[PDB]
Amino acid sequence: RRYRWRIQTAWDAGTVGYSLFQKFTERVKELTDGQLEVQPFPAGAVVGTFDMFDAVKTGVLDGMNPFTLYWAGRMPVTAFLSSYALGLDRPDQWETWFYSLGGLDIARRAFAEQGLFYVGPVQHDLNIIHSKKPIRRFEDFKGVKLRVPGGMIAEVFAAAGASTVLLPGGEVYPALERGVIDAADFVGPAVNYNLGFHQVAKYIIMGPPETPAIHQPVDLMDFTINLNRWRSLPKPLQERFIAAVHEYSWIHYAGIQKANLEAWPKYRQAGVEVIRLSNEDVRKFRRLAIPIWFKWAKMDKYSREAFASQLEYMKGIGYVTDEELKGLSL
Amino acid sequence: RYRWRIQTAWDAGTVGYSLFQKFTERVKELTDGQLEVQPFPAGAVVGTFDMFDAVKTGVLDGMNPFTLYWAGRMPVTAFLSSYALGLDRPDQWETWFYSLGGLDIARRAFAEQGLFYVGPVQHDLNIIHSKKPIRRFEDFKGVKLRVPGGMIAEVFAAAGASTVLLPGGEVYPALERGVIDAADFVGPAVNYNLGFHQVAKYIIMGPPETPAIHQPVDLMDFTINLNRWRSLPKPLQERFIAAVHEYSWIHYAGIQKANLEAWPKYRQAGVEVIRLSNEDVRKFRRLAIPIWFKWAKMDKYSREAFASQLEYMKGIGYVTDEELKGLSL
Repeated sequence: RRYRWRIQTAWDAGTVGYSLFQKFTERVKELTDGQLEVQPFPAGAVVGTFDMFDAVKTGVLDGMNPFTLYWAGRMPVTAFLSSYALGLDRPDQWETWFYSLGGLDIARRAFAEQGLFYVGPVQHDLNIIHSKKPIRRFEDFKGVKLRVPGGMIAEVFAAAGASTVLLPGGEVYPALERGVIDAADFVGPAVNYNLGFHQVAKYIIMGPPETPAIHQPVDLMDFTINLNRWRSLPKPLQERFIAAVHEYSWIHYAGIQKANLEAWPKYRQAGVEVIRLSNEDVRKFRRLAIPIWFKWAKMDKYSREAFASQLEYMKGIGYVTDEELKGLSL
Repeated sequence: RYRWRIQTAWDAGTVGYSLFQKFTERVKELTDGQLEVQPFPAGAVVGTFDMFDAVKTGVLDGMNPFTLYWAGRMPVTAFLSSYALGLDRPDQWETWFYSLGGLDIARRAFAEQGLFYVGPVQHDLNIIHSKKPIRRFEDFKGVKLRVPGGMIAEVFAAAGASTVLLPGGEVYPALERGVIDAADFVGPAVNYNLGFHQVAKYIIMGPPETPAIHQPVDLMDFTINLNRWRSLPKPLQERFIAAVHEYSWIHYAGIQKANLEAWPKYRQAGVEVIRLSNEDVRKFRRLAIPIWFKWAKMDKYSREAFASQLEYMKGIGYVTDEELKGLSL
């Protein structure tokens, strides 16, 4: 017997990401001998990106491939299921936390309460900022109307004085063009180029070579399926799909990084200047970020569990010192 | 319906072998029992360094080795695992293999050997265990050091050490009997499983900025006898490829968890962790770069692999034209 699932991705049509996602659906058919077929839908095709969560919960969609932290406002734990400012910043660290330090189970338990089955994370990229204004130091963020993905990311930029705005990636170009926003933090170089941000913003803002991405060094996506639809899939196919997503996580990551390398030369020719903030700017953001980690971690039991296990890991690899944590607890 | 005997480079009792044993159960699950792999720890069927020939001839259906062990016979394999001061993050090697053309190069080079290179298996960086303190670059001179040969051994030889090749299972007695002064094997957890802390009270690592100078990404892989592979139906071939890719990271994560738990054990065993300086790293760097090119030029496959990696490294700022002055592959 054959099963058919409709799954919408956060990737807009015409992006390297959507192409990768399409390819994934044929890999799934191959790995299941045609027994599990996924019909891909680009961002907005069935429901607005920010409403996918509820659309999957109710079953209009069988599943989704979102940027996990989009649900931070309704599920605090999701702010910890993707990178946050100055925390773990390498793909391998997130892989370790999810797959051996207990992250996958925390995520699954939190989503299960929502009637969703969190399959696993999908590696992706660090994020960059596109700005119409040259933001060369920490102090230049004050007063900047900045599109960000809400949650803890938005809070850190707000603490730096920015006026944060929540908008889907597909609405960023017109917002910049119309002056609704001055800058935008969406994804990496290749996809941002696909969407044309270089045409409406001549500056790319990045951290120092030591800390390239201050805010989102590991911007994870994932695959989350309606729980009822998941439970109806035979276990053999469930296990195959889990493996398929884990393989895709890195095939996706690899494809994005390839496109990114090819994108930098393009920005140069577009007349875009890549601006690098300093290590001092990183220290100013760090002082604001750590307290915010704790504020978000204490929201519920899931956010507490995710953050506590990530904090112990960070202590283990020298990413945080006891001194910096003075007065902070869960 | 299909049963394969596969031997790993991991010794029984190590964290690595437990992960590998678990992988065989996952494979059975992913193929509904149609493909069953019988796991064998290091040395069970044949000696670790003899796996290459065992699989080629079919004595073994496959193997899970540290890829650079074949550097002597296949120069390209020195480039299918990390080398001194090159790409040093798991994600970079993953990108190189899966989107920058590395997997195809590996498969073509192994097919000529009658072997099917499934894919790389992520693992860890490696550390050094020493009986005497090695606190600076200059202290490597005269050290009898166990290393995995190939390019890794040459860089250490260039630094004045006397390198020796021994499978991980022979390191403990060699250290205890004075045959070697130090040994680079794998990460902290497995080295602890092997008991190195009982015979050497120092661990030598690079600075925080470069913790692993010679082997930051010590990749393993799965390689199957070519005829055995071609005899396996396409659907199952594909499922095994996905199984190994999933395993790559489950294995990596398992090793990293064990490593975090190992550092406290070394402290309790009275072992001192020594960190070399940024200057020591620069000194090794001057030696390593020229060696990369020496090995790169050996054949069509090593030339293709390094050319690709060098372009990647220049793309991400890992090498400067200044450092490459007078060097061409």
